[PDB]
Amino acid sequence: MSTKAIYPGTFDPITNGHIDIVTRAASMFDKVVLAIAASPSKKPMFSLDERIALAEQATAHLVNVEVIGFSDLMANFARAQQANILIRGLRAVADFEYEMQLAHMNRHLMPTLESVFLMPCKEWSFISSSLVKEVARHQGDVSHFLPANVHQALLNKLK
Amino acid sequence: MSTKAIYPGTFDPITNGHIDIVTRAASMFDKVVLAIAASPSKKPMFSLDERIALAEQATAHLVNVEVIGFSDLMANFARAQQANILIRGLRAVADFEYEMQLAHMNRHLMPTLESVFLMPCKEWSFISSSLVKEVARHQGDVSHFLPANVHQALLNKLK
Repeated sequence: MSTKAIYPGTFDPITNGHIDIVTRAASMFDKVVLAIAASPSKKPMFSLDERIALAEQATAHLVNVEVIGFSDLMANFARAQQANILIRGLRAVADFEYEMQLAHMNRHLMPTLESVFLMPCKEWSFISSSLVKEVARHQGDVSHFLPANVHQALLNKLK
Repeated sequence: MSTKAIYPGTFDPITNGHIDIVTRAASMFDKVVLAIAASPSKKPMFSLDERIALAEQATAHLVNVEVIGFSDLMANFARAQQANILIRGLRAVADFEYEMQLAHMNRHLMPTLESVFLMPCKEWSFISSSLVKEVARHQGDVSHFLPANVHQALLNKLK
């Protein structure tokens, strides 16, 4: 009943793994905002506008998904968006501790916000989006891991 | 716009941690079945009928939650119940690998079934049916961890 979720991340760039997560989120909640962090601590390969553009194209086929940049705490953005659900992808064990921490902090910041964890398809279990960049930087075939539009934009960035 | 989840487990017995998980599940999905495994491999302290009774009482305040026994694979029961969502409590990093395995198997058995992972409230982050029972078996105060009705039943089982 009127479920609204945010799916925050850097999405530098968005990968088939992300698409899978947001697709499955969009299948179980009424609305999903794919929230792109504006000022990440790490210098991203793509600008906020570029990242939004690529994500938009890659998720245009999802009716109930909307891309939006944000610069605040993901907890504050969720409050502004009147989201009661926070989507987090769970790839590996190492990340689990951090994700527990973040959920407990987010509970502290906004107790009505519910963190929800999804695992990726086996296909995308071992892709990193930093391993994808790194492989691409040193001239490898990453076509299987990215949406066509994203792959093109990445090829251009390495010239 | 329609969501039906199962939350499978042995629930021998149901704890505050379980109640917390199913409560949060019930807040974000239209219907939630608290599915109690009939014949766990291990011999449970309480019978299926007892485990149903205690869980019923302890979830009677949740309108859209229904307790049901099952004896098949959780993936088949989900198919029977027309569940598209499977709730898993994800407390320990140790259990994460197993949970990843299970979701991959459950995706094999029923591809339309979406595994969803929730982390407990900090308060219940360290409790298990097993450690509660063990403490209680050697005469310790477990009142904080169990619904009153469950606590009473457990005291009687050990006296």
